[PDB]
Amino acid sequence: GTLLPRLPSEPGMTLLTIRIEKIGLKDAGQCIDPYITVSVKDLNGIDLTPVQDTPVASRKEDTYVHFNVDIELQKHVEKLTKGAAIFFEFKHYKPKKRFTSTKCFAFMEMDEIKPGPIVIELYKKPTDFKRKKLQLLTKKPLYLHLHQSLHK
Repeated sequence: GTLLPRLPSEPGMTLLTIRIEKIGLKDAGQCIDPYITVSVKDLNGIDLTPVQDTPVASRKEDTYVHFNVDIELQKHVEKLTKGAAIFFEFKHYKPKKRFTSTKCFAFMEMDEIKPGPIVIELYKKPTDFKRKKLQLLTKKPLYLHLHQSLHK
């Protein structure tokens, strides 16, 4: 885990916290030491904030990996450029090849930042930070489950 503390609050500014609940994957339970990397890129796909990594998942299940962890957005909402997008990359350890690979990614755009649950689809690695070319990981209803919290 490389998760950061909530940023210092500001008058009239909003902070966003994103509880990552779970992610569906037809081979969910088979992934070893799985976690997620959360970043925020501009339209050009460049980091607008420091990248964070969630600790390895609490519970796996045949078709679901449970996290139930909170992510603090490292920049106030009304300070993110219009083209920003928040990326979630599912990473796991490949037993034989002995390394960590990014299996898929899900992303949400500025205009999708609102309180309440939100389910995002999953796209095939390699992650496209400009999100211009996408291959759906599975038409199956196995998604990424998040809940968003907007402060002040």
